[PDB]
Amino acid sequence: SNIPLEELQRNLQFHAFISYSGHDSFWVKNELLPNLEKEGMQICLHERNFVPGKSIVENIITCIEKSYKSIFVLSPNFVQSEWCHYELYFAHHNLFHEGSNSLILILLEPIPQYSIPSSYHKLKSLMARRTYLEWPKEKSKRGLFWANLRAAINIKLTEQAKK
Repeated sequence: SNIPLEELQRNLQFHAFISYSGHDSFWVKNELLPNLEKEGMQICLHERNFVPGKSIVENIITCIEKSYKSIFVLSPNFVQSEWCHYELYFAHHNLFHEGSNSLILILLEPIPQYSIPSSYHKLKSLMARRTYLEWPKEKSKRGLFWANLRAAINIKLTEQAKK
Protein backbone atom coordinates (compact mmCIF):
# COMPACT_ATOMS: atom_id res chain seq x y z
CA SER A 1 0.00 0.00 0.00
CA ASN A 2 1.43 3.34 -1.12
CA ILE A 3 0.41 6.45 0.83
CA PRO A 4 -0.92 9.31 -1.33
CA LEU A 5 0.26 12.93 -1.28
CA GLU A 6 -2.86 14.26 0.45
CA GLU A 7 -1.97 12.12 3.47
CA LEU A 8 1.43 13.79 3.86
CA GLN A 9 1.35 17.49 4.73
CA ARG A 10 4.06 20.03 5.52
CA ASN A 11 4.09 23.71 6.50
CA LEU A 12 6.34 26.39 7.99
CA GLN A 13 5.99 27.71 11.55
CA PHE A 14 8.73 30.33 11.76
CA HIS A 15 10.83 32.39 9.34
CA ALA A 16 14.10 32.09 11.26
CA PHE A 17 15.52 31.49 14.73
CA ILE A 18 18.56 32.89 16.55
CA SER A 19 20.94 30.93 18.77
CA TYR A 20 22.83 32.88 21.43
CA SER A 21 23.73 32.84 25.13
CA GLY A 22 22.24 34.79 28.02
CA HIS A 23 25.64 36.43 28.41
CA ASP A 24 25.23 38.23 25.08
CA SER A 25 21.43 38.10 25.03
CA PHE A 26 21.21 41.87 25.49
CA TRP A 27 23.27 42.65 22.39
CA VAL A 28 21.23 40.14 20.39
CA LYS A 29 17.98 41.73 21.55
CA ASN A 30 19.47 45.21 21.08
CA GLU A 31 20.97 44.51 17.65
CA LEU A 32 19.65 41.31 16.07
CA LEU A 33 16.13 41.77 17.43
CA PRO A 34 15.76 45.27 15.92
CA ASN A 35 17.67 44.04 12.87
CA LEU A 36 15.27 41.20 12.06
CA GLU A 37 12.00 42.53 13.46
CA LYS A 38 12.55 45.51 11.17
CA GLU A 39 11.65 43.20 8.28
CA GLY A 40 8.63 41.85 10.14
CA MET A 41 9.71 38.21 9.96
CA GLN A 42 8.85 35.56 12.54
CA ILE A 43 12.00 35.42 14.67
CA CYS A 44 12.06 32.37 16.95
CA LEU A 45 14.11 33.32 20.01
CA HIS A 46 14.56 31.87 23.49
CA GLU A 47 11.44 32.06 25.66
CA ARG A 48 10.53 30.96 29.19
CA ASN A 49 8.26 27.95 29.75
CA PHE A 50 10.11 25.21 27.87
CA VAL A 51 8.29 22.13 26.57
CA PRO A 52 8.59 19.47 29.30
CA GLY A 53 9.59 15.96 28.27
CA LYS A 54 11.34 17.19 25.13
CA SER A 55 15.05 16.69 24.46
CA ILE A 56 16.89 19.88 23.53
CA VAL A 57 19.63 18.07 21.62
CA GLU A 58 17.05 17.36 18.91
CA ASN A 59 15.51 20.84 19.14
CA ILE A 60 18.80 22.26 17.87
CA ILE A 61 18.33 20.57 14.50
CA THR A 62 14.53 20.73 14.71
CA CYS A 63 14.65 24.53 14.84
CA ILE A 64 15.75 24.43 11.21
CA GLU A 65 12.94 22.05 10.28
CA LYS A 66 10.30 24.27 11.88
CA SER A 67 11.98 27.49 10.74
CA TYR A 68 12.98 28.72 7.28
CA LYS A 69 16.45 29.93 8.27
CA SER A 70 18.91 29.25 11.09
CA ILE A 71 20.82 32.08 12.78
CA PHE A 72 23.75 31.41 15.11
CA VAL A 73 26.16 33.77 16.87
CA LEU A 74 29.82 32.80 17.22
CA SER A 75 30.76 33.88 20.75
CA PRO A 76 33.28 32.70 23.37
CA ASN A 77 30.74 32.45 26.20
CA PHE A 78 28.95 29.94 23.97
CA VAL A 79 31.69 27.30 24.12
CA GLN A 80 32.94 28.59 27.48
CA SER A 81 29.55 28.40 29.19
CA GLU A 82 27.42 26.33 26.82
CA TRP A 83 30.22 23.91 25.96
CA CYS A 84 27.90 20.98 26.69
CA HIS A 85 24.62 22.26 25.26
CA TYR A 86 26.52 23.03 22.05
CA GLU A 87 28.59 19.85 22.22
CA LEU A 88 25.46 17.95 21.20
CA TYR A 89 25.47 19.87 17.92
CA PHE A 90 28.54 17.83 16.98
CA ALA A 91 26.48 14.64 16.73
CA HIS A 92 24.23 16.52 14.30
CA HIS A 93 25.71 16.85 10.81
CA ASN A 94 22.70 16.74 8.49
CA LEU A 95 21.38 19.78 10.36
CA PHE A 96 22.72 21.83 7.46
CA HIS A 97 25.14 21.74 4.52
CA GLU A 98 28.01 24.01 3.48
CA GLY A 99 26.24 25.47 0.46
CA SER A 100 23.18 26.46 2.48
CA ASN A 101 21.55 29.80 1.67
CA SER A 102 19.42 29.86 4.82
CA LEU A 103 22.07 30.40 7.50
CA ILE A 104 23.34 33.60 9.12
CA LEU A 105 26.73 33.51 10.84
CA ILE A 106 27.44 36.41 13.20
CA LEU A 107 30.73 36.56 15.09
CA LEU A 108 29.77 38.51 18.22
CA GLU A 109 33.20 37.91 19.76
CA PRO A 110 36.54 36.21 18.97
CA ILE A 111 37.37 32.66 20.03
CA PRO A 112 40.73 31.07 20.94
CA GLN A 113 41.62 28.25 18.55
CA TYR A 114 44.32 26.85 20.83
CA SER A 115 41.55 26.21 23.36
CA ILE A 116 39.49 24.35 20.76
CA PRO A 117 39.86 20.64 21.61
CA SER A 118 40.57 18.16 18.81
CA SER A 119 37.32 16.43 19.78
CA TYR A 120 35.45 19.64 18.95
CA HIS A 121 34.91 19.07 15.23
CA LYS A 122 31.93 21.43 15.04
CA LEU A 123 33.89 24.30 16.60
CA LYS A 124 37.25 23.79 14.90
CA SER A 125 35.26 23.41 11.68
CA LEU A 126 34.77 27.18 11.87
CA MET A 127 38.27 27.37 10.40
CA ALA A 128 36.60 26.86 7.03
CA ARG A 129 33.55 29.00 7.81
CA ARG A 130 35.80 31.82 9.02
CA THR A 131 34.22 33.81 6.18
CA TYR A 132 31.48 34.91 8.58
CA LEU A 133 30.40 38.36 9.76
CA GLU A 134 32.21 40.20 12.56
CA TRP A 135 30.79 42.66 15.10
CA PRO A 136 32.53 46.04 14.65
CA LYS A 137 33.73 47.94 17.72
CA GLU A 138 32.87 51.34 16.24
CA LYS A 139 29.27 52.54 15.99
CA SER A 140 29.77 53.92 12.48
CA LYS A 141 30.96 50.48 11.37
CA ARG A 142 27.73 48.92 12.63
CA GLY A 143 26.14 49.92 9.34
CA LEU A 144 28.66 47.80 7.45
CA PHE A 145 27.85 44.69 9.50
CA TRP A 146 24.16 44.56 8.58
CA ALA A 147 25.16 45.48 5.03
CA ASN A 148 27.56 42.55 4.65
CA LEU A 149 25.11 40.25 6.45
CA ARG A 150 22.51 40.76 3.72
CA ALA A 151 24.96 40.52 0.83
CA ALA A 152 26.35 37.29 2.29
CA ILE A 153 22.89 35.80 1.82
CA ASN A 154 22.63 37.04 -1.76
CA ILE A 155 25.81 35.15 -2.61
CA LYS A 156 25.86 31.35 -2.89
CA LEU A 157 28.87 29.36 -1.68
CA THR A 158 30.75 27.30 -4.27
CA GLU A 159 31.81 23.78 -3.29
CA GLN A 160 32.63 20.81 -5.52
CA ALA A 161 33.82 17.40 -4.32
CA LYS A 162 33.51 14.16 -6.27
CA LYS A 163 35.51 10.97 -6.83
